[PDB]
Amino acid sequence: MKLLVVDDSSTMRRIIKNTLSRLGYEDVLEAEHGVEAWEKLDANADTKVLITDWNMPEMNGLDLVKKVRSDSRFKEIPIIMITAEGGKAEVITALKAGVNNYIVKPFTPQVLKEKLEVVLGTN
Ligand SMILES: [Mg+2]
Ligand SMILES: [Mg+2]
Repeated sequence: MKLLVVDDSSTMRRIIKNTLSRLGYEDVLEAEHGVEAWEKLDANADTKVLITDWNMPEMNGLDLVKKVRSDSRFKEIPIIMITAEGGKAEVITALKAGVNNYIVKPFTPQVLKEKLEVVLGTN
């Protein structure tokens, strides 16, 4: 279960990576921006799950998701968006783009653990 976690917040990347570790998901690659994330996916198509935010310079998460879904290798990759964009217009936009599970920031570490366990369980 190779995961890629994309967020331009260093503290958020830490929280997510620690939470995944608590759930037994130890094989985690990070990215700060969409460009870097895409490069990593394109070069490591064995990646199993994409976790991404929305707002960030160097390609945002909506465009990253669109790009992922248009690639023949990633038609079925699970995509979790974790974002402060809590409005339903934005949720709808992201789901149309190919996001499968939407988690809205902010959260305590315990809440994130509960919400990720809902989608990924433990490993
Ligand atoms: Mg962001
Ligand atoms: Mg936050």
